[PDB]
Amino acid sequence: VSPPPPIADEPLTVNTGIYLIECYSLDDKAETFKVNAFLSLSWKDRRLAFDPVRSGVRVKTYEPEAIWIPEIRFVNVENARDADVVDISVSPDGTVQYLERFSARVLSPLDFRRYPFDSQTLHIYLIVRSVDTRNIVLAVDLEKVGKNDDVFLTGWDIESFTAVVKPANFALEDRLESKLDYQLRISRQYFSYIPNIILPMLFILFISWTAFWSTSYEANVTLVVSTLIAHIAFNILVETNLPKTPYMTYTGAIIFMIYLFYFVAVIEVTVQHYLKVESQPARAASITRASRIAFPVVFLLANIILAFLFF
Amino acid sequence: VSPPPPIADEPLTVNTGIYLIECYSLDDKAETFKVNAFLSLSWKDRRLAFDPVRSGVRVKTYEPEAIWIPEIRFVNVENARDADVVDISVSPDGTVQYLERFSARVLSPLDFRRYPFDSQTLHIYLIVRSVDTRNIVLAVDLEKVGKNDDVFLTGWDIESFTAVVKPANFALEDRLESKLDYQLRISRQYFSYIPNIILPMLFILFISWTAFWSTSYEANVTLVVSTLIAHIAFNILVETNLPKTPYMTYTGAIIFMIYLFYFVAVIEVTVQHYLKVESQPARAASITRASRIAFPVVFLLANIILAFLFF
Amino acid sequence: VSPPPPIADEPLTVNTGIYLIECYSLDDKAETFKVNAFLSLSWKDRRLAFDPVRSGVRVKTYEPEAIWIPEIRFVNVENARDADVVDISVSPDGTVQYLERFSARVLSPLDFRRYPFDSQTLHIYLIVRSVDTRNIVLAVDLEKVGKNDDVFLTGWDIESFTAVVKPANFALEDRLESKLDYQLRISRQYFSYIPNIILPMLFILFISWTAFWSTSYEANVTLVVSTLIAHIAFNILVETNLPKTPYMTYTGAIIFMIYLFYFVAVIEVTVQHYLKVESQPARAASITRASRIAFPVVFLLANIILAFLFF
Amino acid sequence: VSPPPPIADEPLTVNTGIYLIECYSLDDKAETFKVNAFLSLSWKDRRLAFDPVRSGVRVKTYEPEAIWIPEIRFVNVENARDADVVDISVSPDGTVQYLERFSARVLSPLDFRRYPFDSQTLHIYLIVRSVDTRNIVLAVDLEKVGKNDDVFLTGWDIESFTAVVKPANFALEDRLESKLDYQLRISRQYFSYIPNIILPMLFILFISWTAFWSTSYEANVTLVVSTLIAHIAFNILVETNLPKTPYMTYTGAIIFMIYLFYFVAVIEVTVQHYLKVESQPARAASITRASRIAFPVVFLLANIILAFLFF
Amino acid sequence: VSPPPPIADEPLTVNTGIYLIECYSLDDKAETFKVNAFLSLSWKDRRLAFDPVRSGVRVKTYEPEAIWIPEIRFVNVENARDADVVDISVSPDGTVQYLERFSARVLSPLDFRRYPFDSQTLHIYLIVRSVDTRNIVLAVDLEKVGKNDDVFLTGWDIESFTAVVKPANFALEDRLESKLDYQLRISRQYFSYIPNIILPMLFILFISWTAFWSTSYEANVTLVVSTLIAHIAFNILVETNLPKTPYMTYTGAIIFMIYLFYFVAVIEVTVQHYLKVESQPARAASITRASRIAFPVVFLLANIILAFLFF
Repeated sequence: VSPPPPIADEPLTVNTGIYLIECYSLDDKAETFKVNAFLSLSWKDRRLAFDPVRSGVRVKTYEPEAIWIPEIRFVNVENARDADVVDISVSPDGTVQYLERFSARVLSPLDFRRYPFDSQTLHIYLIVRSVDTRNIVLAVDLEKVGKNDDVFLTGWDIESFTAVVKPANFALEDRLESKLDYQLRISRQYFSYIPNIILPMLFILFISWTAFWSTSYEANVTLVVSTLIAHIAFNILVETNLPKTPYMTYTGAIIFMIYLFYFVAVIEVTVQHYLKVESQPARAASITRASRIAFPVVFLLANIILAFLFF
Repeated sequence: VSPPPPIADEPLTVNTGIYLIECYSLDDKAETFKVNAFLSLSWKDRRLAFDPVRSGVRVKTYEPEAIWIPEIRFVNVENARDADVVDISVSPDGTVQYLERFSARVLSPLDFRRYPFDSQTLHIYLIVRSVDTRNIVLAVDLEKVGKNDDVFLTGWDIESFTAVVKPANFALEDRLESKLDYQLRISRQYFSYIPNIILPMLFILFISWTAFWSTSYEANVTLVVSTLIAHIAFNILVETNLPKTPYMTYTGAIIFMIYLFYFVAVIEVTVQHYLKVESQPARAASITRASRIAFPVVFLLANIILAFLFF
Repeated sequence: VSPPPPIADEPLTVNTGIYLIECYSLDDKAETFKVNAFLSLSWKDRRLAFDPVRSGVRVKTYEPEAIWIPEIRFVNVENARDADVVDISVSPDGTVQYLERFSARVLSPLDFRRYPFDSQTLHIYLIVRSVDTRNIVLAVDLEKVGKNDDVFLTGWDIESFTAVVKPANFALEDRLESKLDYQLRISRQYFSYIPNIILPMLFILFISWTAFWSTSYEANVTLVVSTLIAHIAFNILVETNLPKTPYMTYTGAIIFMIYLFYFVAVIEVTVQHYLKVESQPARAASITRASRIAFPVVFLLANIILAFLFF
Repeated sequence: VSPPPPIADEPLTVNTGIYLIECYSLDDKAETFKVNAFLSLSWKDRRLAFDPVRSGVRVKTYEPEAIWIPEIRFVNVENARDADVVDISVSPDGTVQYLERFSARVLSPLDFRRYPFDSQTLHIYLIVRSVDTRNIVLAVDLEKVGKNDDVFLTGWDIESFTAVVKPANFALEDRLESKLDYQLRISRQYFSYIPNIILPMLFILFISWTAFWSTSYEANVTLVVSTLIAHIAFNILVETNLPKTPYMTYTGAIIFMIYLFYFVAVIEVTVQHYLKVESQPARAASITRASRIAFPVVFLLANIILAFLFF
Repeated sequence: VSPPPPIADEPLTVNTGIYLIECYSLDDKAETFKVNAFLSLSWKDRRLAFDPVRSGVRVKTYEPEAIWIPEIRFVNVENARDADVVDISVSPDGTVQYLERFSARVLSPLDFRRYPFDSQTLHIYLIVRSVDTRNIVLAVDLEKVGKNDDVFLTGWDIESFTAVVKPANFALEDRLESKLDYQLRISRQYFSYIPNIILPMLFILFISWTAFWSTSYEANVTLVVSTLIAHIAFNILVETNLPKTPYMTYTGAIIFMIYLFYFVAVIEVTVQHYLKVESQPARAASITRASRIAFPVVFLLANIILAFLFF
């Protein structure tokens, strides 16, 4: 019921820990992710200390209403964290060990520039409100911070679950207090995105490049334009995988460059035809012969420039 | 338990403030957006005033049930806001400082005409119901209205968070009262919409225009019609980004104009062929040669007209 | 707590009113729509009447549990409405003024035959269960039925919000009682549907009709078949706007007719080619020349027939 | 309160009835359907019998808590039904008449083989748990089973609402008891599925068959392959209507056969070309001339065979 | 009330059982599934034992509050299950028989590698928290574990509902306890996936292979490229069925191989044309003639390699 009284001006330290059981629903559209984990809280309350002789046992189990529990909340969540309390154990010195199982949709922005090689830092912000009697400060108990052997992260590599040990206070409210940040560093796995996205998109463009080894303007127009259609269609096919970003992404820049190369390939084919029809087939043949190397070289070069710009 | 009594006929002033922590799920289809913010309320209640010497402390903390709190509600929300109280502090003169954290889906119409340069005014309407003893009026505390330094609005520029200082009363109910409006002026960022939507859609049309530099009717039909298909496919590709509006938008007018240009390009190619087959190749060559300039010129001109009409 | 006793056998009249604040989620698939509105109830209870001098105030505010409130329910809703009470005010004569804010998904069938010119009648059925002590009858207070100046209905014209003043009793239950119907007559806005749906779909078909002014079978096959593809693609593009109806709609009949015209156009092109190859170019030329008028004429005629059949 | 005592060993008979008011959300994907209906329960309790002379009235109205009500539940629901009680009336002999309004998602498998002519049997399984004091058995009161005149079933014909009078006991639990089944036999309406799905899909294939009346290999390749594309596109267009079934459906078999016919048509066109180029234009002409009849004939036969196999 | 006291140090055994009534919402995207089942709990409480002679009846029915009930929770659920209790019966020896109906979204990872032949193990983890007075251990009662005769799993074969008899303790919390696992082994049905996905996808590729029996470079380019488009379109058509996996799946590898074969087929056609134009038609004819066998052989071989690698 009542908060524990402070022996001195020192604030009450609440040790926190999150044991990630499962992470489901990775909505790349809303930049939200659902989490199911264990939340552990540890704090010393002299009020519940006892002697083990007269009490008999070494541990005392209470119900959430029977004792005082700090109001711990999550900052970046869609709605209040659904709470299922598991156990409350008090040690002889009065140290309370709280454990609850929770599940909540977390708001965590994602940077899609480096996609599909991008690395992300998922954040889970813990916060506590200090009362008039008593101030409450949060701490991280590394022994209660962990991820299970059955942690499944399909498509990502879990780099580090290391929570922010020094989490700066958010000056939003009138009274500033330290909000314990939980940084989960992950890196995207890409073994599929090449054979499923990049490679076939390169194949269609290379097919368009066969117009440099032909003289029939009709066949060349069919090649370039029909391949352009195939490219659009393929983009429609993979649209789900690609991200709808208001900023420029690496992938998006490659796509744009491919569109430019289709335009230039059209220009080339048209010029070659015009020169042949205007009775100068020597120039037409020279341009086409040059394009056979120029296009792949310029493409590979611009890809190195792009890669350099983004990485 | 009871409303504060007025010393004179003057109404009770409730100072309001909203500190926007995070804005997620910006559904352009339903024209709704989810918000997570702090709501602060400030009002003077003489009933809770005290002397700080005999009471000892300078501030007095109460629970929501213990004291009277004005019934503040949001007008344009899908459903009732999340009700999580953070703190209630009473100063020696009796001034109550209320703070709560809420999360709610806000209903706010969006004008998509100027898209993708469109600017929007997001509205958050605050309202209070006046009691029999004393009427209650709302006010804006500019010191408690703010956005954090890390608030990032992906895809938008935040122009002004300036809430309506003079919010007209909504004559909806039987008793009219001032409803405090919160205008958030934002402007769309477009650094991506050109390379991802406009530019490739211009490329496909320009490809269709190469039929003016060819004489093979077969190749020209393939160029124009196949490019038309590529255009439809590309629209399907970007369909998600484009808005389903029941009124005419700037983008939609450009799209329609592109469809018209494909039709006219077909007409040209057909006429050229007919004149050649109908033994007048001088006219055919003159029309095609003219079209080489006419089409781009007329396009850029009509585009300037469109821009002028919408801006 | 207890129902007001009737002074005579007359039933208790509950005056109702619905103030539609916002209407979101217009599901064309389920024929359901979500509504957010104010519900006002007014009825006279002598038990709560008082004198304003000895009582001091002119209005008396109660809590929902403190007094009797009629059990008002909605018939055509997915589930029970959102129950958020706003205010309860009692006038000196005992007249109770109840106000609540609700949000619920309403079930209302939609007729898509006349689409996209279709007019609809949205229904909201109010119902009350009469108790043994005194029967309760519903009435409409036209002064409390209204829509705000900020009422947004994007794409529709609100014809009449006139609720059914004489709503017949539904003989479903064992005891029949009058259920207050709320008819919202609306008519679809089409300022976009011509330039966004009809016109480009007509353009593609007309492009297919250019095969009648050409003799090259290859170019004609490309024109007709490729335009047919463009037609399918365009339908996919506009798919969201068109309705998935199990009955035949006007738009759907037009679409089917367009498919038929593509088939016939194929037949024509094939016949013309066969006659030319089978050494009778006079007949081929006569058929093609006739088709140049026959196709548009028959189309416009059948279009007039369709319009007549549906309107 | 307590259950009514049996005069003899006979079980308590609870007469049931369901009045289907509206049926919304027909998810053919999840094979679930939402229902909103009235549930009526009737049973004789001597404990509540009275004389109408000393009591004055002929009917006695109670509240659900005041008297005993059997625990009736639904078997095939996603989650527990909506519980809104309408009326409880007791006759002088003690016969209780219970009426409640409910809304619940019913889980009911659908057989899509005969689609789009398929007939379905929707099931609603009622169940009651027998207590130690007296066993409870369910019965069907045909007078309380009905569907309103405003029952709307868009796209289906309601064959019979006849609930299972002899519903076999589910040996699921340890104690087997009869579970009252409610069979709703419906048949699909198809006046739209032919002009919207079948007919245009036949048109595209017939267009592919025009390659048998031409000798230009280029035009034939364009015809067959481009029509194949048009076929895929049309399937994408109607994809929503067609079902994603893990077993073989009639429609799915037709679709597969059409794909085979496109493959064979390709073979024919290629062979014809090869024979002509390999200086045997005689074989090519005989095969093509035969195919002109063979393809439609074989198609119609295989179509009758399919119909016979499925019906 | 209070937990039952142990006669000796042995822990309290709670026998569990889950009777799966219905399984809806099989989200292959989120790898979650919704379940509706009965949960039965059985445990002996000496405190409630009675003699059936003095009490009269053989069974005693209690309310959940009246007696002690173990706190059973699910590990891998989105949120706490729906809690609707059905019955609580106590036998004369004191053995309590608890039955509740629940509905909850279960988190279960799915392995899509072997798709569409893949087999899955759905997991439902039961857990109980031991109190200070007496430790509680869970057990599985197979007589209360079952699935109804009307259990519907459209598209899957239910192999075994056998729960983990020896479920290892999860060392997540501070105090390790055995968590009863419920393994539901299922295998995917594929009688449709061949005629609906594989077969037509093979048909289009085989159509591309007809370019090896033709010499017209124009027709071959049309064949290969247009079939490539048809392939992309078909993937778009079936996109819903295929899984968006971040790892390499068997199906995904087949798809990639098909894309490679389209690229190689393009190369072949181009080489053949180049050799013919460069005045060496003997080599061109030899390559084409070889490809006619090489392509199917290499395809079938690599397909056998893939099957072997995944199975």
